[PDB]
Amino acid sequence: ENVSGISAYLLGLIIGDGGLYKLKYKGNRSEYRVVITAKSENLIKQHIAPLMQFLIDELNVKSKIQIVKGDTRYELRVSSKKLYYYFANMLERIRLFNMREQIAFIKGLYVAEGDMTLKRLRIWNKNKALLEIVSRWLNNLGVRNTIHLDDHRHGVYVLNISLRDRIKFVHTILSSHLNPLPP
DNA sequence: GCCTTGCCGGGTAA
DNA sequence: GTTCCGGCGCG
DNA sequence: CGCGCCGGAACTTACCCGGCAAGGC
Ligand SMILES: [Mn+2]
Ligand SMILES: [Mn+2]
Repeated sequence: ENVSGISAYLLGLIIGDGGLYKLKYKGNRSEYRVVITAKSENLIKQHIAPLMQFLIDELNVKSKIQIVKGDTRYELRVSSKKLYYYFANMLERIRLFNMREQIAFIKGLYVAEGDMTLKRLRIWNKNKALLEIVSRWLNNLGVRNTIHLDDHRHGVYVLNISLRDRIKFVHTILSSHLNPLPP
């Protein structure tokens, strides 16, 4: 499914570079936000927004894509209870992703939290449990890898992909024509 | 000698 | 990345 | 009166980048 592939790719960006927020305001007001942040205004308008719009359209979600200018980065934001629970639930059953979803989700996550030079192959995150899930998926794909505590200051773990499988990983996960192609 | 990777600090893009 | 602010609509 | 969609933007750090050097072959 095109929809499931795209969803999974977005979830990787969201988990990596944004978030899912259930906000409570005065007085009894609420808001449900789906967010991806990024330094480049173009990357958001030209690569991400179209992907999100499409999804919003397939799900018949009524909200709009807001792009907000912040002091340090741009924010792509969708305010929508439906979309919020769409992704929140998708995340809960992450261990049940098929292979299309695993591949897409890793692509998005790498685009968000990865070594973009590609000189090394690395994914940082404080959530070890999440990295271990990606570790198992990668192993099943024949991409060897390890997980260590990289940043002792803040508790950040890195998942190191072995250069031995550089080609396997790059051609298989990053350059996959089956899902949204990375930047 | 050349690569791979564990560990690290800088500071900004989250 | 996360969570405040002050708006608005709608049953 | 109770909630959920817009539009901003202040407020801290968790990411990414790139060096070093120990260890493998
Ligand atoms: Mn992150
Ligand atoms: Mn990023």
